[PDB]
Amino acid sequence: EASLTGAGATFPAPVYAKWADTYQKETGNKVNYQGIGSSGGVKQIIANTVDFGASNAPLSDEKLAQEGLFQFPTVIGGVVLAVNIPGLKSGELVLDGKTLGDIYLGKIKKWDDEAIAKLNPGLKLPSQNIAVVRRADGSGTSFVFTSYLAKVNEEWKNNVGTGSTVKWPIGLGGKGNDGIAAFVQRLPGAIGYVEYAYAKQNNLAYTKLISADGKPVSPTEENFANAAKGADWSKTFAQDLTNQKGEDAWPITSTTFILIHKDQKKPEQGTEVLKFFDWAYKTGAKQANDLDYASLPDSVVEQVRAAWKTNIKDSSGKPLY
Ligand SMILES: O=P([O-])(O)O
Repeated sequence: EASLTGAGATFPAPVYAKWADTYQKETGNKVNYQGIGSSGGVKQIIANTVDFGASNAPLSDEKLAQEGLFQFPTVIGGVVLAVNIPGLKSGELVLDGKTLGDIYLGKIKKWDDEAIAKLNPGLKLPSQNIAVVRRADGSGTSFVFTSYLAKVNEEWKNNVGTGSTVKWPIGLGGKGNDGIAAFVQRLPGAIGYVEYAYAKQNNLAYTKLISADGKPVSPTEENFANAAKGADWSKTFAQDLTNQKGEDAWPITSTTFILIHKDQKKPEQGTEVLKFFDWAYKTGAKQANDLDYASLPDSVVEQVRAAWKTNIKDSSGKPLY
């Protein structure tokens, strides 16, 4: 039995926690995962203070090479807009990218603003003031989110751009996905981006978004998987899944990566890390699904296994898988 430590992204925290828990029940191995945001997860794996790092934002091949890291995807989730609009229930408000962008730019200030009303014909929006919530900490969820907004709102692209941290035009800061969920819950008029599980687990109402193809879609597990149907994984794991074309493709979708050193100094920790993720691919699909994360197609996991053999070694050049 081994004791492993991981750290990083809160985006997959719910599933990683479940996997760890079940893994310890079934094998005795203990995986201690710390959700500190993707930014911290990357700083940590590089500082060698954990056995594996987790970031929703991929590292470039060059940067991976410069640090001696290897990254691989685990699950596919989706970022939803959680809201607290006295009167409205979940799934009923509809927004489109441009508008979502203007709300985060501080251009739209009330729920019954023309722009929103035009998008929700039958809705009776209250004239509540919108309280914008964004991440206070360095976030891979903030990266997927700002990557999507840059694609759908020109002013957002030119003035604040994309990033794990950016200069937010407006909004209160919340720490971690859980931080943002707690804020929306305590603030009438609140809107904040969170990975889907956090909205659902906390009974927070969310909106539908307009797909790249122009149709309103609900955030669900299968729609997260839809956004990924056209992803050419054979080309690379670092797949951008935001605003993808296709029927029922949720627009703010993202996979999430695990970062490990190619030259394993503590080969016993390395091996156990791989064994844990292998068990997760082989058996944790149900647990992921229960949590509304879409599993990666088998072809991709086979690619990940092949890569492990190819890239992960002890200092003797001996493969750990
Ligand atoms: O998953 P996050 O914590 O990096 O946003």
